Amino acid sequence: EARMVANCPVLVTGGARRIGKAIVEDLASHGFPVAIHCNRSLDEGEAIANRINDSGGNACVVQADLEGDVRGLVKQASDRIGPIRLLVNNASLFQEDKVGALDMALWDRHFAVHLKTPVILAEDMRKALPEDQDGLVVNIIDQRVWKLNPQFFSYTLSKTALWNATRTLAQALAPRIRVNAIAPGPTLPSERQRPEDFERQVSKLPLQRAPELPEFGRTVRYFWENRSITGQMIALDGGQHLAWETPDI
Ligand SMILES: NC(=O)c1ccc[n+]([C@@H]2O[C@H](COP(=O)([O-])OP(=O)(O)OC[C@H]3O[C@@H](n4cnc5c(N)ncnc54)[C@H](OP(=O)(O)O)[C@@H]3O)[C@@H](O)[C@H]2O)c1
Repeated sequence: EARMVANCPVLVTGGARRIGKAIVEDLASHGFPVAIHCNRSLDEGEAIANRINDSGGNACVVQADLEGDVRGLVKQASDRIGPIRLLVNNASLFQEDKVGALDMALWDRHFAVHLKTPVILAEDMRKALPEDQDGLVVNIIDQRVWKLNPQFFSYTLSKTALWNATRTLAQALAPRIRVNAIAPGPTLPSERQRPEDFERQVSKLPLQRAPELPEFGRTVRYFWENRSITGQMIALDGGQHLAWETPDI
């Protein structure tokens, strides 16, 4: 076989900032060729790619709107670094809505970025990946799919759908492509979160600590390195999904 990292081109969606960037830089530093997909963060993406290449790694930037036609995205990437073998579906939209005031326009976007696009890209990767190569899809989801609540209604349904799809994609794409997932908990402040709000939330986690950014790339590599694993998720969440103390107790 030939599963050495130099022969495992990676596509990370929304890879130019924050968690996506941490994954990109971890994989690139371990010798994976990496395609950094981005949209609004082109400047950042190019900077990351330049640094990797100057350090002797292998990186490129691809640009696409994951709510438009994404049927060309895998090919943009493979044209640069070779057939995509490891797909990280990291890109996301995290907007609040609730029952009683649902806007089907925002609903549609959530399902576009978290469900439609990841499935389409997994489909496209499979079609283009040579038959003598095994592949891996890692979906970046959200710990809340393991502890359902009514907040962020359409967001939550779209992320939970991605977790459901992690199972059914794993079943559909086996044996050649494995599909696993990471469910982050509080990792970086969520735009609507001030630092104090983030720190307080973390202090309330069962483990009282946030996942460290290196854990994300380590987990992608863990899935890559242990070939008996498919259809499964690790919550890098400080135990958030196991929180249990509700007012009724
Ligand atoms: N941060 C946390 O603590 C946390 C907690 C739970 C779950 N998660 C999940 O972990 C993953 C990473 O978190 P994050 O906070 O780092 O994500 P993010 O910053 O909110 O966004 C990541 C990327 O998604 C891309 N994106 C969104 N819509 C796009 C579109 N139509 N077309 C192309 N790109 C689009 C963007 O790329 P461009 O910027 O280039 O446009 C954006 O940079 C996400 O899936 C998130 O849902 C994170």
